Amino acid sequence: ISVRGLAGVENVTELKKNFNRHLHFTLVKDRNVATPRDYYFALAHTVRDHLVGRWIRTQQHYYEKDPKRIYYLSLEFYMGRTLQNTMVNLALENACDEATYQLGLDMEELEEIEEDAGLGNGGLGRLAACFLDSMATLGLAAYGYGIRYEFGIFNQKICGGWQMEEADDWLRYGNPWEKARPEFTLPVHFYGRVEHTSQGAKWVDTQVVLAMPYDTPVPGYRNNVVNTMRLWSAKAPNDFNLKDFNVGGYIQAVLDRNLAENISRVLYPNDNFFEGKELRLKQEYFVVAATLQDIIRRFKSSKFGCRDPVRTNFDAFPDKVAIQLNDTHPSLAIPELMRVLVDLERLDWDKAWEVTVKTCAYTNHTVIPEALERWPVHLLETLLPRHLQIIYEINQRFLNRVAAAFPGDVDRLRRMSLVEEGAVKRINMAHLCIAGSHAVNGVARIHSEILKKTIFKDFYELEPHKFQNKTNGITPRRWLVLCNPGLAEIIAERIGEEYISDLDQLRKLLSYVDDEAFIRDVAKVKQENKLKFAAYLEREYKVHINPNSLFDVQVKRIHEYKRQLLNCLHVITLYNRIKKEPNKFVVPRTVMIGGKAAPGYHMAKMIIKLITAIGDVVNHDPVVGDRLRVIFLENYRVSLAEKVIPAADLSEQISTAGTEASGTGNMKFMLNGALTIGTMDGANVEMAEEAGEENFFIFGMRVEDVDRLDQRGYNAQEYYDRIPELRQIIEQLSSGFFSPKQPDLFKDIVNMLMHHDRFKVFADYEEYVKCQERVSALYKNPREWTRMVIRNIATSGKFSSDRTIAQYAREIWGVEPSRQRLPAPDEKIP
Amino acid sequence: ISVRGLAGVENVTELKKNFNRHLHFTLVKDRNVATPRDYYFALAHTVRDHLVGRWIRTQQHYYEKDPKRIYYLSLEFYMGRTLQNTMVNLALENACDEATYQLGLDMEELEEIEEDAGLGNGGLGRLAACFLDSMATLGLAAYGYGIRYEFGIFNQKICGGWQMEEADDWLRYGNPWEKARPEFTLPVHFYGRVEHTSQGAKWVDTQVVLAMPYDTPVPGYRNNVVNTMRLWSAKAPNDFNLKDFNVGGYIQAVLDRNLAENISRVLYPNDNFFEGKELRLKQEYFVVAATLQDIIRRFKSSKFGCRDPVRTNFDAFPDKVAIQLNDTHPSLAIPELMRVLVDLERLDWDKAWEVTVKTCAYTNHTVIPEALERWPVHLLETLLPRHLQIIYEINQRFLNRVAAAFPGDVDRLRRMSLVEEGAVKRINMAHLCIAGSHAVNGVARIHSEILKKTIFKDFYELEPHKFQNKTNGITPRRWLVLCNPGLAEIIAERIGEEYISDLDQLRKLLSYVDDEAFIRDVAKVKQENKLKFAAYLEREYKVHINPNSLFDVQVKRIHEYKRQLLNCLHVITLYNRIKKEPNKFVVPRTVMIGGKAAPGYHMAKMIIKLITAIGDVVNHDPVVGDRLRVIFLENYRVSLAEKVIPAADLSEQISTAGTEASGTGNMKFMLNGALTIGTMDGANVEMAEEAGEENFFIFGMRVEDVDRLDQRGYNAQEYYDRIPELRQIIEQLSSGFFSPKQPDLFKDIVNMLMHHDRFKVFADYEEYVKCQERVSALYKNPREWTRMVIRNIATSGKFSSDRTIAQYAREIWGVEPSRQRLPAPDEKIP
Ligand SMILES: O=c1[nH]cnc2c1ncn2[C@@H]1O[C@H](COP(=O)(O)O)[C@@H](O)[C@H]1O
Ligand SMILES: O=c1[nH]cnc2c1ncn2[C@@H]1O[C@H](COP(=O)(O)O)[C@@H](O)[C@H]1O
Ligand SMILES: NN1C(=O)N[C@@]2(O[C@H](CO)[C@@H](O)[C@H](O)[C@H]2O)C1=O
Ligand SMILES: NN1C(=O)N[C@@]2(O[C@H](CO)[C@@H](O)[C@H](O)[C@H]2O)C1=O
Ligand SMILES: *Cc1c(COP(=O)(O)O)cnc(C)c1O
Ligand SMILES: *Cc1c(COP(=O)(O)O)cnc(C)c1O
Repeated sequence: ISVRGLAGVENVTELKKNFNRHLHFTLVKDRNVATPRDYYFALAHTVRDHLVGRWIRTQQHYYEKDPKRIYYLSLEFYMGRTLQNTMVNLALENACDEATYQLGLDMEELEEIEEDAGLGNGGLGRLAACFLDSMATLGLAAYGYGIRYEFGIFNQKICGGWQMEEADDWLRYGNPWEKARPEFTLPVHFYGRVEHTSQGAKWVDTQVVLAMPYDTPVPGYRNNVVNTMRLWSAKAPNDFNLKDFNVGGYIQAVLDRNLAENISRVLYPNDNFFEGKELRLKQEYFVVAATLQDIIRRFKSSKFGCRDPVRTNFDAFPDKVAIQLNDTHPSLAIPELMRVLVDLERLDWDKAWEVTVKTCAYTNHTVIPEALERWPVHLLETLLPRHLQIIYEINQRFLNRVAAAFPGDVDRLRRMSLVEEGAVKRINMAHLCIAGSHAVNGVARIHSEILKKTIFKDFYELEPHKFQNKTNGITPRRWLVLCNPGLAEIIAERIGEEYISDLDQLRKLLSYVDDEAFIRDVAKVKQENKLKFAAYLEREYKVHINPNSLFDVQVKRIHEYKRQLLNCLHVITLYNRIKKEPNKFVVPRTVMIGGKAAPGYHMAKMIIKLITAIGDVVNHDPVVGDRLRVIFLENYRVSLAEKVIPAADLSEQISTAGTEASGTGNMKFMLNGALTIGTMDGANVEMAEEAGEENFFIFGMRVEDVDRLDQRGYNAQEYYDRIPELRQIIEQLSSGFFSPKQPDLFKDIVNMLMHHDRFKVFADYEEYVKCQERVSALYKNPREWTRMVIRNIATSGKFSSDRTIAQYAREIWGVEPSRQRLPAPDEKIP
Repeated sequence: ISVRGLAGVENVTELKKNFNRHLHFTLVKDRNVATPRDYYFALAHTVRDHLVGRWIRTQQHYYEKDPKRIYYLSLEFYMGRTLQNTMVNLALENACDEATYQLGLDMEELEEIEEDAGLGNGGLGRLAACFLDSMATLGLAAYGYGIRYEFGIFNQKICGGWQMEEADDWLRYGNPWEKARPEFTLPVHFYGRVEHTSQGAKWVDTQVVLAMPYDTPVPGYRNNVVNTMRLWSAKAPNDFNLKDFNVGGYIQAVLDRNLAENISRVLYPNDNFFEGKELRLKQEYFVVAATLQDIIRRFKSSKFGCRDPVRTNFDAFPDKVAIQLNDTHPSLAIPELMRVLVDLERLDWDKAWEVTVKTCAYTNHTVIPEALERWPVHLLETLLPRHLQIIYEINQRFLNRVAAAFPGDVDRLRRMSLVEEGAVKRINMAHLCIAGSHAVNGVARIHSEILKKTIFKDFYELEPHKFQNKTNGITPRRWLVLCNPGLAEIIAERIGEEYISDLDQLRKLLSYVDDEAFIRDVAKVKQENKLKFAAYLEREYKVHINPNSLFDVQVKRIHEYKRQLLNCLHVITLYNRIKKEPNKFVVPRTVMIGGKAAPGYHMAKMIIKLITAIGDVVNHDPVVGDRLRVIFLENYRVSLAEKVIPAADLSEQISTAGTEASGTGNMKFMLNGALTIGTMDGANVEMAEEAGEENFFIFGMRVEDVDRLDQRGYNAQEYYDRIPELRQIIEQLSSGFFSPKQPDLFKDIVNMLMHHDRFKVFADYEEYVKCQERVSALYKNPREWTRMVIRNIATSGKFSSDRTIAQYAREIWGVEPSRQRLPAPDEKIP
């Protein structure tokens, strides 16, 4: 059937009876009233049974051996569905497929019923998920720590061409994967004041919110390791949230508990944008405070909570603990670790600071200013008074370091301060992370260099040793074996299965680049993938596409820096050229644009409307026929990505050079047989470098050119003046060609494009359509297109998150990865 | 060990491995980290497994045979713990005891970990629970329908002698008994307006709240019948509760969902008191609207949703459906049933009314005016506009009936109206229930007569056939076999086990009233019970009592009509007599008073303070010694009741004649070997009548005497003037003898007692202490006390809820009870 494992005789039988046990005993249903949703749950529970045994021994193991623990703190974990992924990592896919078949059910139909765990916005959240899978696969004692939002990223609905947001109640029917651990509930403080008494400061008169943990299993790939993702939920204490007496109302007091519990209710839908709301800051301290107590507790036990030197010496803390800050979101972990060590454990400042710097590491994910976290001091002052005091003291000491290193450099001092003066004083979270971490890293080679040369130049001059790079990657498991079994099988037919956990081995496919059967096969799976997606489209969304055309897709969050608008300009150009010479042949294309816009991002929502507006015109023009279709992919999410990416021919990664930190979608397309058209931005550079620029479609300004243009001054009118085709499009938008009933509908886009384009869309227009002509030319030659595809796939190995994690492990965390199978799952009950 | 069933070889082994399966697979724990709470859950899950098989076949059975269905609507279901009860009804107690013993665990210790399902206030809620158990035991196709509050009756804490209320988060660790059924979620409407168009009225522009059902199993006693209790939970729709666009905030919209979900958040803590809050009215319509849709759906399928006459003829509705209104709380079911039949199904008014009256029945539980539900019209007008219109039309037609029957009786017309004019117009819910039901019943013979003679006299003259009586009862399972296995065993040793489901057989114990061994045994179990309670007391609450003294207990909600104050007056009298003649012998007593006061009931909370104040003085007076102890039983609830009642010698049922509708605690004490001192009120009359007045300690005014006194006018000063002992107590309270630091602390009590005592406490004082002397005299003669006890126990059979339900079944619902074992639980998987 494929190498989705063995469909053993004893195990298919075993699976079937357990499926039935659960349908009866767990779901309390009988075959005569069971619906597909019930069947999905029976299976889910049956599969989950197979990893509890391993989950328990993995955790017990780490307790016995006591290795250095890795704590990945992130406010986002974009997990997606977990049924198939679990089957894949446990080699259970074919057995389950067989068994459910024998029970007369279609497994694929059941898999479609599982709701996505959308606890993320985009790249940042998905990176965390990929990392977790890799850390488990490489046998690291790692823990993912985050917030269990009851409402994840909103589900997007297109009404009249506009995006409509609606609550993502992903828990409505329950989550069979999580395990509530109310017994490990912890208290988290807010507000209050600071008392300075005799021997130390005291954080007093605080409001208490309880953090209840929920553990979800993270299985490694076929190695019997099952790590843990611990998500915190906010709960109100039953005392003060009722007991602070003297009139108000008993009923009202009980209803008001949903005020402390609102902390974990919803994820902020902002991608690469900072909103200084109090609720967000509360979420940030909440995850940090709860997690740290859990970390220290585990450390207090270790082998120190037995003997060792005997005296809670936190000197070995950094040798046993490593906490990674996914962006500045969990940045309060720094002053919080200090508060506990100094205020509660009573360590002197300097010893505490040494420990803190040695255990914390920070990862930066963007250079755009509006995404930078700068919290107003009056907010921290009210909500976390002691932390503010600690931050000021950290700043005081750090700046003294600077003064000593650069005597008399008074501007450098203000530039480097963690405290920003002006309208309202703010705390630069990024500056805090750099000062309190022993390593700072970018997510792509160019991004990392940009940090050193630009944004964090002064900090680099101060401590050059802190700055590193760790190019992002994706998991070959979910992003290849899971979503594209067809491609995985044909690769395995030639080079084996060891590449799934050693992606570099894909290089061996280079020697099949002239193999006639392989070229035919690679081309076949892609055709099968396109046919399946074209079908899904009519199934779930309804109104035809042509599977023979080139599948041109751009799927990622809607942003001005991602330039979906530049993609739009090209689409309209194709249309206009067709309308000019109707009877001239052109390579057919289905351009699919999908992504979500943050609710308050007006421009982004305007762009979504533009895309659907273009499709209204283009898709109903008889002269165009089936040569050009414009489709907006609704509710883009992880599960939808697993469907489009394997069916894509052209991947669009056209951000303005220097704005996309790394990107990861690009890597997903490369490993799945799509050719890439893009700019020398983020990881695109390393991808072209790995596959050879001849096998990549690069165009546009490089970072240097962008800067040259900024010195000069960017004037879009120039481009409008010298390119008639560009002029024609802008006047089409301006006159209502794309919006008849509301002719001035797109005035904001045009106005922006002509007067305040921060991402110089026009500057890359000419070179973009010129480059687009080149890919069309090559698509006309199936054999050569596929051969270039094989050059990309065969060379994408470097982009596996296993590589990324192994680097973090060795160069930052100080631990050694291991592909050693944990001693089976085997029963056991001590 | 006792007749807690057989501890079979095959089943103890089976139990043990399933206990282990769950500890591993369900709880995801290993013996080395498992806590008593984990062990409790493993067991709970193991026991729950045994009744799913029966639950499924019972429900399937009713679907096949299609009998008349009974729907018990109540806003309260005081269930208590459910582990032991389930073991008892499934004959699993000894097997579980053995198995857990073999696993090295104490079952009793684990049972103490289960949280009480406190979804009730007192008697009314507990009656519903007892009824459910009886309906399942008598093989009736009955369904309990209510609200799944996430916060039940508050947990009571005594701080400085005052009651402190704190949220009862009973779901904190989860509920292993319930089964969420998100797939049967239903929509419920609120607000909106009424459109009168061509062919009918339309309820339009409403706010939608979703009702998600949770089913809990209700096993009959050893008959394999497992009925269902369906509790509704409020959920916000994800559309409008987000989709009603045009600025407000996406985050805020999501946080505001906890506005529609507040409907099922907390139970109103009022016992016998009406609070006209909007949230309450919403809860009332919520449970009614959701339930009715469920009822009709089931009816539409029946055997009509196949064939029968073919044409949705609702003429057979009353033959297939019976809905019982537990008090007026679910009274909206009447106009709601009309709204659906008329507005949606399009039946003419008269046919709809005939159906409605024929399927609904109402049970009244109190005669005090302040407990009567009178909803302001402006509230119904805004929240349920169409229902108000229906109520007015029902009133219009009903009053025309009256006018026709009593021509010219203009005062009768206003008196009987469902609409009350005055300050603000109100709707008399009780009047609505009588008009729209074919049966109205009281809960005790005297209470029922009072309804006919007083409160509902006019309605009785109009339709005498509607009025009936159904004396309350309690379940011998939880209230005898479960809480008092020792007594149950010795009874079973002489007369067998058939009495558990046929309590009348207890009469056979009359012939052992002179049996020397039996008297010794009855006396022994009571001594063992007192020793165990005396121990629990020091265990969980701490500060000694004497097990040899007479256990004088009064446990019920704190009310002015229950007269805990009269009990107080007696206690103080005993104290004063001891202080007057210290070296004179008196029968030792431990008087235990326990109960909760509604949060806003100032007087009730003042009484709690008085009780603890008396104990402070009495319990620390050296001259008193161990002759007199005053203890306030904290957090009285079902589980606590199962502990005190079996250990009680004297039961206090001293409400003012004519105020306690029936009472059920009194019955609990009678069947557990306690002697009763009380007034001729509620069921006390039928109890004395059943056991013989010679075996009861009756005192005080009868209903007649109370009325005579009211004609005359009640003047408490008279009693104060003629009784020196009474005078001495009032002046002790007035001068601060019981409250040194705050001498005027109890001025409200004294003031009330002397000038506004609605329950004439002083009037029954003399006859009360005189009667108390008589019980002390009899306690001095152990042999005769026990013999009188045997006379009570042997004669309590009439007070089993099996009798009550059989009467409802035959005289109101029109169904026949059956003690037929359902065809085993046996596997099966169709
Ligand atoms: O005190 C202990 N005795 C034995 N095993 C322990 C103890 N503490 C932790 N463990 C084991 O280590 C696992 C790790 O628990 P953690 O504290 O959540 O990391 C637990 O599930 C147990 O298997
Ligand atoms: O359409 C049907 N076919 C077969 N069995 C049914 C059907 N509807 C209800 N049942 C059975 O009747 C039980 C009663 O379901 P209820 O509607 O919740 O009362 C179900 O759990 C099934 O066993
Ligand atoms: N939202 N979001 C960011 O703020 N930064 C991002 O992080 C990911 C993961 O490192 C990078 O690949 C993206 O280029 C970057 O934009 C991202 O996706
Ligand atoms: N709260 N509450 C009432 O409002 N009425 C009550 O109902 C129960 C059950 O019928 C009766 O036994 C009580 O006497 C009556 O007070 C009761 O306990
Ligand atoms: C991989 C992924 C992303 C990141 O895409 P980029 O193109 O790097 O912005 C965003 N959303 C989803 C659902 C993803 O799978
Ligand atoms: C039986 C019961 C009641 C009813 O007691 P009465 O004396 O009839 O008021 C109240 N509370 C609990 C916990 C009960 O078990």
